Amino acid sequence: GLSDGEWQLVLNVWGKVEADVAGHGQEVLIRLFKGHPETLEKFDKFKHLKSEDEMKASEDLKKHGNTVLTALGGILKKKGHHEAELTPLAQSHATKHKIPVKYLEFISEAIIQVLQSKHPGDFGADAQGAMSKALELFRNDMAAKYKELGFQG
Ligand code: HEM
Repeated sequence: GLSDGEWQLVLNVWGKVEADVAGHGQEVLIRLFKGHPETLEKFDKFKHLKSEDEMKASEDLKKHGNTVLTALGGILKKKGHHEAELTPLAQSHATKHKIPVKYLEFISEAIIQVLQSKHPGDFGADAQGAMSKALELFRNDMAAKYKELGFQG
């Protein structure tokens, strides 16, 4: 997994995110969308946004983003022991939202791109690998539940 040190780099870069969840959330969504338009399609709720400007205006985009990052935040802090937490999430996304794991991959990227854009100073070579490792662990586990739930294999 992640060493204890790796988990500390992660918990650390994450306390930056917690001083502003809604704004970090909002920018990760914008980037994912601007970046994988198709992922945009998954949200009824947001298909109708046609420009960055539009995404940036959306109260509800900003709120969905808080929610996404509040939920990851809660997983991250279990530092690995996030079975109880990952479950509801893999259930909902596998079966209701129908999110492919590739998408999880896109978001991970979106998330890392925001931390680099915003915390270049706190998000060095080490914070970088800590973080991406924590996120592949998360995808990998998501992935696992899918397989079992009997999904995208
Ligand atoms: C770090 C990755 C993610 C986290 C922590 C996350 C978290 C959440 C949470 C907490 C909810 C609300 C509760 C629930 O339905 O279980 C939700 C809903 C949803 N998620 Fe995600 N999600 C992630 C990635 C994605 C991705 C990549 C997509 C698809 C592009 C996605 C699509 C959706 C949709 C369509 C909804 C329903 C929102 C609505 O329309 O009310 N999520 N997600």
